[PDB]
Amino acid sequence: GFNLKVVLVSFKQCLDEKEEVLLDPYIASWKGLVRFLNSLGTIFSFISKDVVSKLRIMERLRGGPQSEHYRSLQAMVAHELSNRLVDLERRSHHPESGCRTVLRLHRALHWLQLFLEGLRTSPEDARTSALCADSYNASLAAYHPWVVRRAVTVAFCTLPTREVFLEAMNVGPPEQAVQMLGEALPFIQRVYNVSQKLYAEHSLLDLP
Ligand SMILES: CCCCCCCCCCCC(=O)OC[C@H](COP(=O)([O-])O)OC(=O)CCCCCCCCCCC
Repeated sequence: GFNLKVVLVSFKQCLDEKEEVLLDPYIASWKGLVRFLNSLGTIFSFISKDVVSKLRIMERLRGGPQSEHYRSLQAMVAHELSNRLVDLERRSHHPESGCRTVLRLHRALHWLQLFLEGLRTSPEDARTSALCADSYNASLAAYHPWVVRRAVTVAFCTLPTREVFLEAMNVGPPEQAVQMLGEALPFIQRVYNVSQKLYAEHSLLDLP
């Protein structure tokens, strides 16, 4: 009985009382997003492979000798920076740092949030190719080479309609799915904002 509503609302668990982003809950929530993306097939399932790999990087960090330093994004940043465990110019001495890894998860979260919000506010039976491509352009297209940008863009050229994506959320007919997103999306948005502010704060938005 998997449904997207539980996944989205689970993002509330990612922020504690002190507005810190907890990594374990964040990982769990992402696994739920990946399962939804996988259900879609084609381009979505393929791109989700990166997320899976990066989640496992974070799970290894969280299960290692410095585990508690990765309890929250806040703690991770303080640990890796103060101990110089993050490649600042190019990927070399710590190419899979928690900092640069979570950044890629965070960028992917941006794309997914825009896609979902785009679905929420689109007209019935809307084509979804434009929405997918624009959400991509506004999120992580800027980090891809031209030939990759072009390929992704065309990858969405023939996509199911808005209705299919909503019904895939398994929370009722389209209209109910739309209401659900209105209610649940705020939770992801909040986690994204704190994360974004954290990275902006330490000048980490362009880690290699
Ligand atoms: C609505 C959708 C929401 C989706 C949310 C999830 C989106 C995930 C974000 C995209 C993931 C991604 O860009 O990964 C790039 C990876 C990793 O690179 P890096 O970010 O670690 O530097 O680099 C690689 O993957 C390298 C291998 C690339 C092989 C591709 C072969 C096909 C090339 C054909 C184009 C010409």
